[PDB]
Order: sequence, then structure tokens, then C-alpha cells
Amino acid sequence: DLRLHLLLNTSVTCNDGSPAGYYLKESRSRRWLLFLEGGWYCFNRENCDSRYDTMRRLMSSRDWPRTRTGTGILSSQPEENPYWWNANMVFIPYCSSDVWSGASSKSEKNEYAFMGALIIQEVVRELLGRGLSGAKVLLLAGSSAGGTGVLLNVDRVAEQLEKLGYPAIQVRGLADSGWFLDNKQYRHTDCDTITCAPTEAIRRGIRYWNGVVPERCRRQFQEGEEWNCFFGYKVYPTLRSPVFVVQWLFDEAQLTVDNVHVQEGLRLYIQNLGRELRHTLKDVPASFAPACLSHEIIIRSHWTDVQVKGTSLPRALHCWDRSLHTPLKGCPVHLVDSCPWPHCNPSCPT
Ligand SMILES: *[C@@H]1O[C@H](CO)[C@@H](O)[C@H](O)[C@H]1NC(C)=O
Ligand SMILES: Cn1[nH]c(=O)cc1Nc1ccccc1
Repeated sequence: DLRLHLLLNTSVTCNDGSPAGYYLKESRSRRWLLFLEGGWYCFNRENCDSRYDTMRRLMSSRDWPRTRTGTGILSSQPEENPYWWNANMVFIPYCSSDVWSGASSKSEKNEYAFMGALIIQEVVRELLGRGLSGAKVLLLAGSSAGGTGVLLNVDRVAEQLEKLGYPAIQVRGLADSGWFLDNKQYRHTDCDTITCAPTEAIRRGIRYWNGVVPERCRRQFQEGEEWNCFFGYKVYPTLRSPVFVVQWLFDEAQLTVDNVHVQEGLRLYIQNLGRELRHTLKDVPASFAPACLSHEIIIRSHWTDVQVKGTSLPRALHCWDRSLHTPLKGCPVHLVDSCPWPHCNPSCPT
């Protein structure tokens, strides 16, 4: 089990001012896995108020359990986790509703705190006194909103460790189901909560959260256009840390924001979405992109079952490790399906 620790710096908070935190299982290993939880976001008073009543664990630590069980890539059992079962394991709950980008406290002017970027920094700082100072590799992983969080924060963790005097820790990122397209939608609605497209919702969110993006991406798109850096294919080329990208070609969250819930028009729309996603990954050398309609994530216990070209994700991640010690005989790291319809890969989740 992973044991809860609330942050000693109680000024770094969840949305409602309760302290943020992390769950830890030590492996007395020089590998550290820090995993970012997902769970959408909120971007104004009214839809944050709604989220506070029916998704409170995503806005508050007041009700968190004292322990959690690690699953999938967070499992310590080699049967379930062929990749990193003997690593030090950290699960960081998502309680900031800001795609891990915020840097704003609750105050007389702000009903909620949005501190996702500062939560990650404070977790890292507090872990350095519990053994992270001796690490050889720190893998910042995440699913869904947490996968986009990896892309927004992995270079900031690398910079933080460099400035604290730990240049020998290699920082890497693993972004699962956080690689979205700002594409044409299947049906169109002007921007309330359910009609607001991600580009418009994220533009408003950044202002509401005091959201922060990677500096080299911010310098490209400049003031008012930071929303671009929340889209993987736009932020990835600006990053210096090695990042492995896991993305379903037909991700259920992407289709939902595209107002898709089969005749010829919709068939062509779905096939073109798969082709577009494949295109954005052509020059991403470490990636795993199966042709499935899914919302399943890498902390699920049966994560080893899906294969691309006969290679599982735990194997691809191991080959990635070897590549960071020129391609490796029988140990591939770039695995993108080419077939054009959901479940044309037989290993897709059932
Ligand atoms: C607590 O965290 C805040 C936000 O990062 C920071 O400004 C402050 O210096 C921290 N306090 C201590 C004692 O580390
Ligand atoms: C928030 N979230 N939830 C997911 O499942 C994926 C994301 N990231 C995202 C990035 C840009 C635009 C829209 C969403």
C-alpha cells in the first residue's frame, strides 16, 4: 500500500484551502515514479461550485483515505508491473482542477486556490529529504489531465532539481491520454460549460487559475495565446526532457469534446481523426498509440494486455530505458497503429 503524507508546507493547498499531499511506498532502488492523477477541470465560479458538491475528493483533502493500493504501473508486484515493480512509488492526487498548471492561492479576491504547478514543486522538494536526493531517474508520469500535466511540468521539475544542486538526477516524462487535438468538431456550439470547446475553456481557465506553461512554449505563442501550450503536438517540440507519449488513436475524451457520441459523414470524421493523431506522432520517437476507442489508463491492473505490432507497453517502456543508457534489435520504442478504425487492433480493451 501507498501511505498518505500531507504537505508540511500547509500554504500549498487543494481548491478549498485544505493541504495538498502525496501517497508514498519506498523501495530501499534509485528509481522514482511520481504519478499525476487526472479528472477534467473547472474554469469559473459556477462550474467549480458544481464540481465541489459531487467531485469533492478532486477539490479537497478533507476526506482522503490514509492509504491507497498501487495498480498497473504503480504496482509493486512483477506479475502486474513487468516494467518498474521495484521502484519507489508516488501517487499525487489531483485536487486543483487546473490541469496541474495553477499558481494562485485562496484569498479575499479568489474563492478557490489553483495551485497544481506549485503542488508538484512542493512534493518534489519534500521527497528530497526522504530519499529522492539519491535517485538516478525520476519519471514524472500521469493520465488524462495528469498526462497533459506531465507535458506542462516535466522541464520545470528538471530545472528545480538543477537549481537545488542535484544535477545527476535524470528527469523524464510519461504522458498517458493527455495528447489532444484542437480540431474541427463534428457538431458546432458557441461557448455555458457543456457548449464551450477546449480552446475557449482553457483560455478562460488560464486567467481564472493564474495558469503557467513551459517557458520556451510561452515565448513562441506569447501573451494571450498560452492556451496553445496545453496541446501536446504544440508543446512537445519545445521540451528538453525525454518524454514517452501514450495515446489511443480514438480517445473517448477527444471524441466527447468533438460532440461525437455509423453513417458516411461520421465514418469519415472518425477515420480522419485517427489519421490526424497518427500524423502528429510521426516525429515522436518514443510513443505507443493503439487503434482503440477507449478511456482506459496505465494504472489499470490489466495494462499489459494491449499490444502494437506484437509489443506491449511494459516492453516498449523497458526498451525506452535501454535507449537512454542506434535502434535496438527487437526492442522498439515507436509503436503507432496504422489501421484506420476502432478495434482494428485485436488486443484493444474489451
Ligand atoms: C511554502 O510554499 C510557498 C509556495 O511555493 C512558498 O512561497 C513558501 O516559501 C513555502 N514556505 C516554506 C517554509 O518552504
Ligand atoms: C483535461 N484533460 N482531460 C483529458 O482526458 C485530457 C486532458 N487535457 C486537455 C488538454 C487540452 C485540451 C483539453 C484537454
